[PDB]
Amino acid sequence: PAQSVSNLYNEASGFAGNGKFSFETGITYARYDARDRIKADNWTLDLTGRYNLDNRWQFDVNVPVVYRESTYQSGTSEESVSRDPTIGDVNFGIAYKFLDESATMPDAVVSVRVKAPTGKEPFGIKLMYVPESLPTGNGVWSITPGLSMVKTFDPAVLFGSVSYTHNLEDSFDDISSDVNQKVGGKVRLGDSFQFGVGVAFALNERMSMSFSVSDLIQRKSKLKPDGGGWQSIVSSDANAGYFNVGMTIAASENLTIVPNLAIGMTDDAPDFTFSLKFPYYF
Amino acid sequence: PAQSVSNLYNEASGFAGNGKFSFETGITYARYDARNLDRIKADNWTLDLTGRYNLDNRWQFDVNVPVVYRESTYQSTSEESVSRDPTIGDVNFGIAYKFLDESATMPDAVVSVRVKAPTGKEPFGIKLVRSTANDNLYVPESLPTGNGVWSITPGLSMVKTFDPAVLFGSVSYTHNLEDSFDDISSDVNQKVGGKVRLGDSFQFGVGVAFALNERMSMSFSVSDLIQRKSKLKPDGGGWQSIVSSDANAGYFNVGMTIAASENLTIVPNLAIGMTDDAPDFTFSLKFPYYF
Amino acid sequence: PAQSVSNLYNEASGFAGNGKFSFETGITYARYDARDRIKADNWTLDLTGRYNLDNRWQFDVNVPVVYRESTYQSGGTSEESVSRDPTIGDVNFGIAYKFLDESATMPDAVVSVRVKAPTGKEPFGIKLVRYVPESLPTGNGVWSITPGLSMVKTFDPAVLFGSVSYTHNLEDSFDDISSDVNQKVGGKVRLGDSFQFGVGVAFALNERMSMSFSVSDLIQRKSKLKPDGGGWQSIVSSDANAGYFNVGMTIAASENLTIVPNLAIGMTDDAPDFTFSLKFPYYF
Ligand SMILES: CCCCCCCCCCCC[N+](C)(C)[O-]
Ligand SMILES: CCCCCCCCCCCC[N+](C)(C)[O-]
Repeated sequence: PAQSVSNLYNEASGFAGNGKFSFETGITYARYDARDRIKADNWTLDLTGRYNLDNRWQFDVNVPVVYRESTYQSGTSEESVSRDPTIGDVNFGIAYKFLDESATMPDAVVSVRVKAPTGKEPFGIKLMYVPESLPTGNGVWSITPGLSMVKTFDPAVLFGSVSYTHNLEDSFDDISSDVNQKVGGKVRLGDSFQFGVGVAFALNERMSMSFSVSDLIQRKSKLKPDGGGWQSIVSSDANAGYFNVGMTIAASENLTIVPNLAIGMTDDAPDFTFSLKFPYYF
Repeated sequence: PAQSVSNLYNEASGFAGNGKFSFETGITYARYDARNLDRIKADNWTLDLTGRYNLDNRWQFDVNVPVVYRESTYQSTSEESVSRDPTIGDVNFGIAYKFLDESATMPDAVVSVRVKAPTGKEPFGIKLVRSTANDNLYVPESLPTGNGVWSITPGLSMVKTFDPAVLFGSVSYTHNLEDSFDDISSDVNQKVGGKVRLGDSFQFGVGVAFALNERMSMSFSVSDLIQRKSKLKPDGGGWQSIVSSDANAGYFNVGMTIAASENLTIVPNLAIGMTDDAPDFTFSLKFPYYF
Repeated sequence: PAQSVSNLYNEASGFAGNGKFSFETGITYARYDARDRIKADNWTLDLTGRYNLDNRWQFDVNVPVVYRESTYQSGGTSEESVSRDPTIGDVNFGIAYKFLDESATMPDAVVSVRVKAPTGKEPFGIKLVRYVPESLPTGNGVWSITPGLSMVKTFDPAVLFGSVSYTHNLEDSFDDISSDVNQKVGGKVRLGDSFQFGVGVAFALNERMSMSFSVSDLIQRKSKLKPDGGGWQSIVSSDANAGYFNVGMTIAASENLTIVPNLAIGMTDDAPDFTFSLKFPYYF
């Protein structure tokens, strides 16, 4: 099977099939904005290991490193806060390919992914103007099952995916933004679901190009301060649309370059995200 | 023959030169986010029911009924929401005439007009009810479903093949008719009758498309609609225009056409809003069944 | 050959091979809808002359003509409009040199310089009245020099391309650097410098037509003022980030004439919401 074809499937399905072991290195820049104003610049380095078994099972571990740099403007006045390279919410996932593509069926793949609360929690960080530090994960355990369907209708390859996320309830020693007090509390982050569709083409032996779209929807998040009852956090629910354009480029027989632009379609998504990924196959 | 070519043309022109009678079902989602009041989020679902009759690749007649479902959140801090369970929208109908057949030097041209009737729930006389939590947060008592008036919209389409790429374009404009109402205030304490005149508007856009294979097509296109501002005239006052009622709504579109079985087509389309007067995005799926 | 390939290269690289003299007329419409709401509609007619010397050197001069309409609404609602009838902008000119020719392993490489004179109406003199300006500028008021670089390369049927440049602005000075009607302050200005890059991909659809997808960013550093008083100062929100996503075509109308439609979608708040353009290079 051509090289371009193998890589279109790997990018689309999340399943690195032709091969056994792989280490992926990702670099990603994203950019946010607002009215006061508020610029932000996020760099993330992804490190990923993957073990693929017979092209039927797959296991992966993932470690993000996060450098961040924000600006809060309000007055005449402008002020920065930043965050030198730290982890990261660490996560692993398992995947099973249950249908292999035939003339009637597609390539179907079910998966699970568990994310641990290893980064710097937002809750308990203190403060017009301005935070003491920037977080690097959400502070909670989460578990996300999902599904990928992929199929070739020569020369198109259509693909899609759906997934939902459950966050587990968790408690914090401090829950207050106010520098003076220290209140502790429980948190139920709202569940969420995600989906996307797209089309791709093998342009030649080594290159492929992809168009796609996805939307993420985040249910409302509730809080329990010590003493009081439950209550929902206003403005906490979200809708983050993305339109994506992408390529795939075979460098060696084992190296691939994967560039991707992702244009935020709503306010809840960053303005744009350029990304760059380098899977290596031993 | 075609049949991706044929599907592609029906989409680009708005003219099913193919068969005779057909019936299109459409579902469409659209997200809004805006910014007294601080932000207003909105989820809009629409089911379209459309019947059309094509005649000899020369005339076409069409009827459309939208069913509308909307949900809207009003933030100030605190927050409240409001709904509209499936009611009908502005029913409308359309005539079109193919005045140029495509050739080695001329395109497919199609002149047409579309008339729209105020069957939906209008926005005039819907009251702002202050809650009940934020104390200077005003929230509408119900949500509208059409714009309360009649309108006529003539328009034109041009389509030409330059193998393998099919260019296309279109222009139209909407004249709205003046109407009167028992109540046009949104104050719960007062009732003020009046007449209203919505701003007329014009739309245009261009695109390209391709037959990827015997059964699929893909397209890219762009558009802009521009709207003159609207006016109200209480009794017995004079016409006053309303600031911010003017608009410019630009859209960028990716779409496909997929032939499921000769009778059925599936037509997915993403429209990305480029301006604040357009919704942020709009997915849609349409299912023309050909009898 | 083909013409589709040639037109496509001229568009990615900014460098017309395959001709001697040429004249380009371009028309651009841009839409701003910002934050108080400053809504604005700009058109620009661009007139450009071009001389390529043996597919090696090239000299261009460009004259922009600029029409504007802005509209400001109350806040600290009622609208008020301002406009600026056709008026010459920031005349510029550039030289270019192709240092690598495309082979089985080499890209097509062009190095270049663009010099921009301050021939348009400067922003600094202009006065606020009431809270709205009594006119609109047509350029930025300073000299600037801009070296650039570009690469293009076929990997059949894909043509990959990319480019990068920076702009250095030259410190200047003005009789009036204020906008308060009741005050006339002299001073000296350093417009912040900037770094532009973008990348992209393009395909020949047939012997006449090409299609293009690309993206680019512009990063601008902060501007500074020195009043007569008086030492240097940062203007607080003068820095910028303007990102863009582009879809385009080239159509071969005839042997001499290409039509170039381009849509550019603003992705950040420091960019027009959108921009349409048509260009008509004519090759004598
Ligand atoms: C970034 C917004 C959320 C995108 C949602 C995409 C669905 C995730 C499905 C998991 C399967 C893996 N893969 C690569 C197809 O995404
Ligand atoms: C400012 C430069 C403008 C270009 C000058 C106009 C030249 C007119 C000649 C038109 C050519 C017609 N033709 C090819 C049939 O000869």
